[PDB]
Amino acid sequence: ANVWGVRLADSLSSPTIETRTRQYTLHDLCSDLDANPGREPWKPLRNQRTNNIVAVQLFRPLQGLVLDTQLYGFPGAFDDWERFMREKLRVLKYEVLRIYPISNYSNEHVNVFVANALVGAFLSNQAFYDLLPLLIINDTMIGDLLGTGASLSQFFQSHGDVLEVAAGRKYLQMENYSNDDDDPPLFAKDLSDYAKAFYSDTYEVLDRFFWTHDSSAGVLVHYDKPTNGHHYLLGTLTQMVSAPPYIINATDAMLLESCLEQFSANVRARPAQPVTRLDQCYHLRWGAQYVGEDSLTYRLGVLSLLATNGYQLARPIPRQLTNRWLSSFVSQIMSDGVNETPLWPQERYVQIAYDSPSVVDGATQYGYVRKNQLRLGMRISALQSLSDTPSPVQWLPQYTIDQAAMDEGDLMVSRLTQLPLRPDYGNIWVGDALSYYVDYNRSHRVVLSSELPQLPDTYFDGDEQYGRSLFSLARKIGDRSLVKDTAVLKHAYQAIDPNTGKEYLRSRQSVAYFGASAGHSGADQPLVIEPWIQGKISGVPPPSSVRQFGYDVARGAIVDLARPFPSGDYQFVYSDVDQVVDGHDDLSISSGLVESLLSSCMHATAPGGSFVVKINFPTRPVWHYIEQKILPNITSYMLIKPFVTNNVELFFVAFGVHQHSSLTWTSGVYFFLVDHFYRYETLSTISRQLPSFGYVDDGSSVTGIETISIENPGFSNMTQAARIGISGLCANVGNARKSIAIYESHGARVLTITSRRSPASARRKSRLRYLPLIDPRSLEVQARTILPADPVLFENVSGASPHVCLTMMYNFEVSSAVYDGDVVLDLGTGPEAKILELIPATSPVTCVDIRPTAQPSGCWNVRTTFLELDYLSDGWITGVRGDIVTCMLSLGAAAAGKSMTFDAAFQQLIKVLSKSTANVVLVQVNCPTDVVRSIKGYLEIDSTNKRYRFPKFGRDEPYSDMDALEKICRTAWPNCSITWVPLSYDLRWTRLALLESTTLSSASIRIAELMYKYMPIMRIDIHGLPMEKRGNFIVGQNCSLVIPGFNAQDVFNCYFNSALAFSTEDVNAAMIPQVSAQFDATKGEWTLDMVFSDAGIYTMQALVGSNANPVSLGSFVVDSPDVDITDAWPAQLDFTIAGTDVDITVNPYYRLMTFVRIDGQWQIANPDKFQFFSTLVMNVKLDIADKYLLYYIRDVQSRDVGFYIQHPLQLLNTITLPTNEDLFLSAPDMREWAVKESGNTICILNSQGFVLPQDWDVLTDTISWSPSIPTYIVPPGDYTLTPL
Repeated sequence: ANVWGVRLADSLSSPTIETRTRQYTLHDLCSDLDANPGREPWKPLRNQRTNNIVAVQLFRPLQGLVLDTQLYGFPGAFDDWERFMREKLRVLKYEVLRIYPISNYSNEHVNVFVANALVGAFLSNQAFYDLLPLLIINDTMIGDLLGTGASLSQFFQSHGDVLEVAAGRKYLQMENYSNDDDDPPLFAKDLSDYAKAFYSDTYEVLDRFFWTHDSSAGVLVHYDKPTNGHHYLLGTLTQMVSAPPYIINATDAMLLESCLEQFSANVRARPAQPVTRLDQCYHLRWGAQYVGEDSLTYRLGVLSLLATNGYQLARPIPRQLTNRWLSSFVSQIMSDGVNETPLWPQERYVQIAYDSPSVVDGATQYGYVRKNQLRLGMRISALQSLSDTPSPVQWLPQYTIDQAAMDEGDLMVSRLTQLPLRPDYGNIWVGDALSYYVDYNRSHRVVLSSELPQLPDTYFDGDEQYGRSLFSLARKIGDRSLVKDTAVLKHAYQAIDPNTGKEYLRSRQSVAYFGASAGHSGADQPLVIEPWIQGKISGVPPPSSVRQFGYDVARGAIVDLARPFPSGDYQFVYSDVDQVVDGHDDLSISSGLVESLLSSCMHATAPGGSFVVKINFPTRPVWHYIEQKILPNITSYMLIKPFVTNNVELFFVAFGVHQHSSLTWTSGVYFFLVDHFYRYETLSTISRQLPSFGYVDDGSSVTGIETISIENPGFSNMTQAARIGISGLCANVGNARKSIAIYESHGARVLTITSRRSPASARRKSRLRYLPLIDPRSLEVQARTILPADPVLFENVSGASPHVCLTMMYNFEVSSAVYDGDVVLDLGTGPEAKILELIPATSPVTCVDIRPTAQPSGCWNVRTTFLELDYLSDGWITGVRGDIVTCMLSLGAAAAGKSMTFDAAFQQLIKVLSKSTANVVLVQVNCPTDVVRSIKGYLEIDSTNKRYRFPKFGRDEPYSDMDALEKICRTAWPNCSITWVPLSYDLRWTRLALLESTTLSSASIRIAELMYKYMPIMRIDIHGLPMEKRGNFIVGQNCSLVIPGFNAQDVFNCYFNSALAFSTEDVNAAMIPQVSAQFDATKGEWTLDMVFSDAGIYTMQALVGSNANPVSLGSFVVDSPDVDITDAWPAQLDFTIAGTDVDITVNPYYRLMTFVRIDGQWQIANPDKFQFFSTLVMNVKLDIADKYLLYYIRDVQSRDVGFYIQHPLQLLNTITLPTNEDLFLSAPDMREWAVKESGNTICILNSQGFVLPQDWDVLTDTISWSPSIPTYIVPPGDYTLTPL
């Protein structure tokens, strides 16, 4: 590089080829006078932005035109100008031919100066007939001109050979030109008069002529070619300040254009391509006493010398610099700085570098000197296309050993900070919401109103409410209410009465919708209602009637449900009333009002009816009241909490209303409620850490965008200030991705780096002992432009891959496993080693992997250990001392690398463990604790080869049996205790993603959790007590445990499924269905034998003594029930309404239902079509579409459906059919289908305008899963359905 305000590339292009000179001939003169249309010389010039001609490009000749343009009077229209010019040329051509016969001299030489002067006279319509003999060049244009003495001194004047005048204009300004920025500058080429320069045969005699000749005008010339011989340019009084805002002398303007042309030549330099002139730069021969170094002219001369050396500007160069671009370039040159090029001008001779690439020095014969000692140490390079970029992109950053004061970095940041401004918040969460639905279970042990937990007081805290509102703003989803009603309605349509053996819901029963709300939206009714009316809701049977209530809804009765009112009796009641409560203290009064609401629902409902009420507020008193007066009234009940945002609101469903019931709370329901409270507490805590939505970011947030702008930075040596700012930005990012954009405004290009700071990144920054420095060679390498951008809080909406999510789960688990005063070892450590940032500085940690790391450890406040040895390498452990070791996300990779079986890899690992000394050891393990179950689209698991192959990550890693590993571990350490790690049931790792501003998706998280069940992390401690196990950890399988040497005084509490299962102190209320643990009088052994209602992880803990301090033994999981099922299909089918019955035998734990897969969406088939009954037989009526329809039976005993069992009814799809028998006919799909009878099409069903055949019968209610799809009755025959 940067000299003054201009930074240039050290790599330069210097061409060695120049085009050969050609003499002019009489035939050339004739051809030019002819001005052939095929190649008319004149070129129109258009403003670049407009593309509209505003000027004329000027070639040869017409270079003798020096008069005022007003005298010329050129036609405004370009085409009209051409026509007039062509007429003039034709007439002039006849005249020239008459004066000299073409035959006499076809290619004879003529005076170019004379030709140009004649052009001027003809244009001004002056007589050149006198000069016509002078036109022919006899011998020397100089000699012939010296002889001539005729004409005005003004028309043309030569002092001997020397003659000073203006050559023809390079460009002609047209009328359209407005001196616009988009308009190209003509650099005074358009001026009719720009300057007069003296042409002469010999430079030395010319100088003698100029010995006292005025040089205030000054002389700078391109000595490479004498257009008509050596010409001495002299600066005139006239100067141009037309360019905003600089004022420019004619000399400076000419030099600038020539210099820009030379730089352009260097940019497109081609090795075999010839140049117009090796010397394309004017050099000042005279006027040196009038020339100063600070002047633009002097810097321009240095630049001209650089162009001669081939120097290339660091800033990207357009093929044509814009007038605005030229002005900006001038502004940067105007920036004053030390000139990086060492060239200093000498009028003694033109100076040539010894090593310069171009051959101009060899070409030069006079006035040019190359210094042999003069050598420039710069490489030669020319770049390819360098177009601009709209948005910033990440730049790879590498740190350096140099250290600096933090204060200097802060000051540098303040100099370059972009703070502060408001970015768009974006959405923390998007997509569908999670809704939790429970219903009465007789098997479930009854729970008391007292057992249920009270709602937290914080729920009504105003700050908490503002935080929930902030989540609602950060949560992106469709109207929560409409989707919730549809889901609840579908579940209600799934209700079946057990004693009846038929579904509780009867379609077309009287319907009640409480407080339907039109809203200020202008919908005029509940959104859910419109689709139900249109039959647009899947799984909804057609309603005989729909009752609407509510002041807001125009359709609904306009009323407030605050007090009792007259209303109709409806079999189904749905409570959607807007709720207004006087106060949270009034919530007790509000609970009484809700009791009144329930009583009103009862009065509205028909006998044996049912009703639905959202649990807007859950209170222990509320449950107590419902229990005291309402549990008998309704035969059945269900609760669903649809959660889009964190809140304690619930939905209550009442079944068999007006039918006496013993409905009461159950242990499972209570645990579900506890789960809801814990989950809400976690969501609320995360919301309490939430940043302001679309607030003005001043950089205060620990997690906040970090971006700064650098303009015209010079990296040739140590900028330091730029380096300090970059180092500070890197410290703020803490390894965050940063996008950089360089854009030019206010005359200068500016590069802005954009990133986001984080609390974890902040922890890394705090863990830096000293302020580090970085190398900018890559930045100096950077030579590109990026357009400016507007800040938004969320970088992107992509979210995290299931593999990324699982890595996060593992990272969160490790941090929870992070504890005080612990030496650490990490297996499979990456170059980034993000775990080190997570780990606190006080305790030492070890990073080990086959691949070398990419991070720098000098800045760390505390010593950090990284080993460059294969993560599976051996013998280093024997040298190393061991306290704690981790093997995360590397165990499968280790097996793949060594090609070992998982059991074999584990034994090699046991040998390493023999090398290892860690008291506590955690290793990520591919352990199929659960029965192998594949997740479609992510991973493929092989039973034959025990390995997990993930198509999503395209890798295969083996898995091994847990029992053998456990036995090996006990052998390795007798006291070793290994606990199954429960990542699931926790969203805190998801909260870590939120700390990373990363949105989370339930499906990917669930897939990761399933993989973790088959790929758990093994937590092992050398110090432990082995426990007696001969029992079967399977559902309905008793487990036999003994705890010898213990005492009755000791009380043991064991937790399972995230719940304390039992405590030896109080088995009377103990949750486990059968709990037997007794201290042995003879040995103190506590024999634990239990009956397990539910399989799953049971916490292992050792408790001794009255005080009891909890220490956890290795956890275990009870095996879940078999997915095996038996289906009996009869060979002969009944196509009558009675239908065929298929026996189903399945594990008792699993209950399965079948939903048609419709358009890629599972849609339960028509409830009427299939009647579930006993083996188990669901009675489904055979339909013609069934042959064209694919069905599967899936386990439905849980909210997750079919995970254990999803068997397609292929037999039903392929059933053979009999012509004599009649089978119900429904459309396979809504699209047109052709009915064919014995190869004769009966009709087209789903065809536009179709009228059912009178002989044809229509089932009053279709058997099709879709009610719109039609079931028909037809005579015996051969039938086929084809879609159209």
